[PDB]
Amino acid sequence: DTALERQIASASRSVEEARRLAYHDPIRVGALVEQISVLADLRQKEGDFRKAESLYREALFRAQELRKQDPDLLTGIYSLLAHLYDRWGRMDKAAEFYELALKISAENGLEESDKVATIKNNLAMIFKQLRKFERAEGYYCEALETFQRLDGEQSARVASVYNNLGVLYYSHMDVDRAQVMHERALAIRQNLHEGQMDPADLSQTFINLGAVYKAAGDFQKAEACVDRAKRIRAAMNGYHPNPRRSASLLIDKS
Repeated sequence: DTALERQIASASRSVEEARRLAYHDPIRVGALVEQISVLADLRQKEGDFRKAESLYREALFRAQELRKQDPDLLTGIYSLLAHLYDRWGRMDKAAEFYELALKISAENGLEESDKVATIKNNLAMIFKQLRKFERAEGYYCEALETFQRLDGEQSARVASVYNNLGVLYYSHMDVDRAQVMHERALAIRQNLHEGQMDPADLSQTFINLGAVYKAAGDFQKAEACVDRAKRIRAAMNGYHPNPRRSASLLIDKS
């Protein structure tokens, strides 16, 4: 009867439908993956990680059986398993599966793809957790260049990698390079207002700039940043005046 059980029933039917569809027409594998991602998400939320893993393995087996091999699809499926392992807390396995994704792409054309740049970013982050800074930096830079060539310099994805490098440099106390990265991220993030970027990312950049400036001994610019982040986080509640001529009806909240 619970909300999560309802979401699961719906997601299961939708997966079962995509399974049957791929029984009648074995080529429709991409759509099965999409439906699986939603159900796998829900299984993760309830902590059934083995069920989530089974779903992605099933997606993978279908992709592997295609008569025309689709490396891009396999790359994506491996990255979904990698992310699953990451949320599960199996950090080595997450790195291993992102690396498998990258190897499939490197062997076919897909070096400079959307998926690949994403994978390299996510893999770099796992390497940060593995405390392998040089490997993390390498992959972040590659993700950065690829997103630069794919999207403009002026894009959410470029600013995200800048941010991630910033935190990497900051965590290894390379304060100078952290600063450059977070400022480049700030520059981009200001120029992008609509639903192509939520304002909470902009607040993170100020927050991160704050810690960087404070580490640099510029406590002034530090507080200015921490202030502007607070202004942003406050401004996403929205002000709704209640103009009136008498008191509102009170609810006893005890």
